[PDB]
Amino acid sequence: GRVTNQLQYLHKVVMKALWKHQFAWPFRQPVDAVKLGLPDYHKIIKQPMDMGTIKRRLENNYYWAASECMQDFNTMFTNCYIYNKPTDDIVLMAQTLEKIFLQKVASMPQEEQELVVTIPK
Ligand SMILES: CCOC(=O)Nc1cc(-c2ccc(C)c(NS(C)(=O)=O)c2)nn2c(C)nnc12
Repeated sequence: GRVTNQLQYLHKVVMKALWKHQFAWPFRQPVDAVKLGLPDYHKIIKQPMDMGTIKRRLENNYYWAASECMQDFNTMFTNCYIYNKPTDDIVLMAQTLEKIFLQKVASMPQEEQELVVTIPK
């Protein structure tokens, strides 16, 4: 992957705010369907995603484009809405985190630019 202004923003602004939020803990590592006794979790949720995975990917320059990281956040949130029941608190927690995600994304740099300057030519 690479380091861009938008990915750096997703790491140092967006993930920094979401990771430390009071509602973050169920999303900080993959859903552990075995420990949770949920044999249908991986039958219903075909692309699991969580903030621990996204954070490690940002730390390791896994992404080539901010849009890929944004889609991972979206998948994490949508997985939660799809698997759980409308009135569960976890849905409200996902919704609260997603609102912050969108609020912070609104101030992301407009043009995706590489931050690593290379020798000209
Ligand atoms: C009622 C049946 O539905 C569910 O249990 N739903 C979900 C449950 C939990 C969940 C609970 C308890 C614990 C201890 C954990 N820890 S973890 C991240 O290691 O697996 C997670 N996360 N979750 C996420 C995200 N999305 N849905 C759920």
